[PDB]
Amino acid sequence: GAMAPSYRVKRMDIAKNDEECVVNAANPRGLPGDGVCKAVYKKWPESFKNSATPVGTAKTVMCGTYPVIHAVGPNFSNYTESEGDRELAAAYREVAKEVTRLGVNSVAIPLLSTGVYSGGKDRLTQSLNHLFTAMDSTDADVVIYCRDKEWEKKISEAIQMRT
Ligand SMILES: [Cl-]
Ligand SMILES: [Cl-]
Ligand SMILES: [Cl-]
Repeated sequence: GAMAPSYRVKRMDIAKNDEECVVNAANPRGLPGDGVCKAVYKKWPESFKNSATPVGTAKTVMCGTYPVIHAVGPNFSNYTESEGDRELAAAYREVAKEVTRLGVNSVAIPLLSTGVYSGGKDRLTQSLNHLFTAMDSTDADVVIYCRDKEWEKKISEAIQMRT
């Protein structure tokens, strides 16, 4: 475990993370995809061997000894708000199980279902609150990765609000 488990946020490419493992914002088919998923495919292509997994699940594949946790959030274009919210919560619960199983002291994580799976909505708060619900009982240092300067400010504020 980390000595004083923390949340932090950085605005940069998660493929350049300084943590002991990464969470990919994966598609269910283990395809290279776009956005975070394509950055992850470029950096750790070996981790896409048998990475396909259903919505609401996470599947870990090792790139060398570096764990890539493929977490499949719902595409809100296809899911109802209600069913999508349930699957987005479930994906983060499976990430916390994997992070625990791996014994890592730190994890790099993106906000699931906030990009091309958002169904054109702002889901910062929805996705971040499900991340916290899952990860709060883990003792890994969590580093959240984002690309937008105003998202960076809002995530940092939400972390600081809990102290
Ligand atoms: Cl960058
Ligand atoms: Cl997304
Ligand atoms: Cl972002």
